[PDB]
Amino acid sequence: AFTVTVPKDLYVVEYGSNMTIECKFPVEKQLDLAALIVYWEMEDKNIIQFVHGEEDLKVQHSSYRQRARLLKDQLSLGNAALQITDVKLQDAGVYRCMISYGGADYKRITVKVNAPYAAALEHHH
Amino acid sequence: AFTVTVPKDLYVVEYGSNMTIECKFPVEKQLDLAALIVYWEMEDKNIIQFVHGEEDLKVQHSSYRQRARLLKDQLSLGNAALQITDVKLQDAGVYRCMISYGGADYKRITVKVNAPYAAALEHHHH
Ligand SMILES: COc1cc(CN[C@@H](CO)C(=O)O)nc(Nc2cccc(-c3ccccc3)c2C)n1
Repeated sequence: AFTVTVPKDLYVVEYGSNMTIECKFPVEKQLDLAALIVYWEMEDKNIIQFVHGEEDLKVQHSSYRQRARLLKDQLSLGNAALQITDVKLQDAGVYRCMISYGGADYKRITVKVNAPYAAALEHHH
Repeated sequence: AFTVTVPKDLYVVEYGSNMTIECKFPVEKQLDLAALIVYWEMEDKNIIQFVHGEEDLKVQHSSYRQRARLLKDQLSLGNAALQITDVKLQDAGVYRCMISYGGADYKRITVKVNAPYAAALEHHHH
């Protein structure tokens, strides 16, 4: 059936860097964008909502606005790729990509963020 | 748009009893049973996978085998109802109902499990 595949289940990124996380779905010939549904979330916090042919930024979290973008060019090739710029300590956790394209499946990705003492002290408050 | 509806966000059930948790999805005409996908989960642990008309328990956690079943009759009016037999202290947590039927949505449900001392002390060890 329809199964989403993740090439890498764990990402290790440095503080302030940019990370692009990848999950893949099977594409037959072209993209019926009127049926593609991509939901990117981490810890019950929406990052990006792809419904119809565009993004639904009505539920995107503020912490991920101006930092999160799904590579629309890669959706043709069946790669729902989410990019987060300036990864911070709070971007560590379990991410979930849910894709609906005829079928439906989801896969989880765990992100670990290394950081220097200064940035870590900031998270400790 | 397509929205999943939960009549109850919190369940309070007794140890050893039977519990049925309900999430609801809108059906206008009939079932595209080739397009209905129902995922019942608890804390990144699959409970039930309803794809193409039947259940695919191939990813079901061992803790739920022989106890979890999706009520196929309630699918008539958009009721994806999950029943757990022998609710245990380990069955407490955040459940997730994920449905794809002409769109996609999911909602979370929290289950609290009361239990007598004997079952709790036994669960507190091992
Ligand atoms: C939390 O909100 C939203 C919103 C949306 C879409 N946005 C609109 C659509 O109409 C809205 O429903 O609001 N999809 C999602 N999850 C999602 C996305 C894709 C597939 C699946 C899925 C379904 C069955 C099995 C496995 C995965 C799921 C759960 N979650």
